[PDB]
Amino acid sequence: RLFDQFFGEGLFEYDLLPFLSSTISPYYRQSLFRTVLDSGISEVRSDRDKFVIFLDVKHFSPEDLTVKV
Amino acid sequence: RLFDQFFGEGLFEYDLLPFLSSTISPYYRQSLFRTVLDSGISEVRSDRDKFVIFLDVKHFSPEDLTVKV
Amino acid sequence: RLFDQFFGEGLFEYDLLPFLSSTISPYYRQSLFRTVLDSGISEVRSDRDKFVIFLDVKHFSPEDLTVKV
Amino acid sequence: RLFDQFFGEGLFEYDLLPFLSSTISPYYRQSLFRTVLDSGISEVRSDRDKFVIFLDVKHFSPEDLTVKV
Amino acid sequence: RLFDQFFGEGLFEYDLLPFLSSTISPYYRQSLFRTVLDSGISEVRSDRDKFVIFLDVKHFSPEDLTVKV
Amino acid sequence: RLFDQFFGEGLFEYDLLPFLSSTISPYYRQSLFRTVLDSGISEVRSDRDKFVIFLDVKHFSPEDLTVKV
Repeated sequence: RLFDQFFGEGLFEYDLLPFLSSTISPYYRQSLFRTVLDSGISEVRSDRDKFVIFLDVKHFSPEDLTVKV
Repeated sequence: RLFDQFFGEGLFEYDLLPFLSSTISPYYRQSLFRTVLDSGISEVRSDRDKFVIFLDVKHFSPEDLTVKV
Repeated sequence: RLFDQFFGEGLFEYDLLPFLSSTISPYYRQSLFRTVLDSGISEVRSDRDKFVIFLDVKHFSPEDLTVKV
Repeated sequence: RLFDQFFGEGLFEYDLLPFLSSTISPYYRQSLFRTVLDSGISEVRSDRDKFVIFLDVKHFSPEDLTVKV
Repeated sequence: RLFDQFFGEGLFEYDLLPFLSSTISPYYRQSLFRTVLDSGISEVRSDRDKFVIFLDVKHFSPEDLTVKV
Repeated sequence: RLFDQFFGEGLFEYDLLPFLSSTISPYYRQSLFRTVLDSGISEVRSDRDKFVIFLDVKHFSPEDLTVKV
């Protein structure tokens, strides 16, 4: 096995003999910009470029949670 | 196995003998811009380009959750 | 196996002997811009281009959930 | 197996002996802009282009869910 | 197997011996702009073009769901 | 197998011995603009074009669902 890229992700849940149970496993997935390149020969020639990435994130999420048993 | 790219994602749930159970596993998936390139020979010649990516995200989500047993 | 790209995604659910059970596994999938390129020979010649990507996302979703058992 | 692109997606549900069960697995799928290119020889020559992508998303979805057992 | 593109999607449901069961698996599919190109030789020559994509999405969907068992 | 594009989609449901069951699997399919091109030789020559795609989507769909068992 020569050059290669392997990404392993996800959820692996196993239940063998549930007599009385309640498994609650929501799976939220959000994948933003993803760039995957593969080439035998790659030759890139550039000039006075400009690459700009702007991240304005006003994340607003106050928390007042509570867990009881 | 030479050059190659493998992405592994998802959900893997197994139930073998549920007598009384309630599996709740919602699977939400959201994949934004995804660029996958493959080439034998890649030759790119550029000039004074401009690449701009603008992310204004006013995420508003207050939380008042509560879990009881 | 030479150059190649493999993407593995999805949901894999197995139930073997459900006597009394309730599997609730909604699968929501949303795939935005996806660009997949394949070429033997790729030669790109550019000039003073302009690439702009604008993401205004006023995500509004307050949460007041509660889970009971 | 030389150059090739494989995308694997979907839902895989198996039920072998349901005596009393209720599988609820809705499958919502939404695929936006998808561009797939294949070429033996690709030669692209450009000039001062302008590529613009504008994403105004006022996602409004407050949540007041509750799960009981 | 040389250059080739394979997309695998859909739903795969199997029921072998349902004695008393209720499988509810709606399959909603919505595929927007999809561009698939194939060429032996591709030569594109451009000038000061303008490509514009405008996404105004006022998604309005408050949620007040509830799941009981 | 040289260059070729394969798209696999749909629903695959199997029932082998239903004694008392109710499979509810609606299949809603909506395919918007789809462009598929094939050519031996493709030569495109352009000028200061303008390509515009406008997506005004006031999706209005509040949800008050509830699932019981």
